[PDB]
Amino acid sequence: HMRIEVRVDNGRVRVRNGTDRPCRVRVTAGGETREYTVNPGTELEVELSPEQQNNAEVEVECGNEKYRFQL
Amino acid sequence: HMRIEVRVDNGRVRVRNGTDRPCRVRVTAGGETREYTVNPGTELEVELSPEQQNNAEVEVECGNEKYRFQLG
Ligand SMILES: [Mg+2]
Repeated sequence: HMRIEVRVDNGRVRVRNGTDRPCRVRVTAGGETREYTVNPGTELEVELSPEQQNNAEVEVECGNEKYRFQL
Repeated sequence: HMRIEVRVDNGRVRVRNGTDRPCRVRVTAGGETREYTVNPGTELEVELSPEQQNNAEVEVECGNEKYRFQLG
């Protein structure tokens, strides 16, 4: 069972929820952090600046569990 | 609580197991697939080829749950 998928390819950040509850997504790039919400069975798409596509961090919080992906 | 942490930096892949059970890690880059077992509370460190540091996939299997992280 694929629960969480995170893909970063040329600026585009693709965080995907495969759980039964919504998850919070925090994207840290360029020294700033933004929070997003992706519902169950839904895929989130965020774009990165050209000067931050290779120095980003994606943090997904589902329930009380945290998953972090740093580039 | 941090369950899984994946870091890719200039070819160095780091996977930390924050769970209570061992997890299976599959690293695919440039058509080559390597698999590892990471014990709870431990961090796995792998090195990538210079031609595949910007194109890699890290797949973590913790029991029945699968987690995929993709660069590129
Ligand atoms: Mg194995």
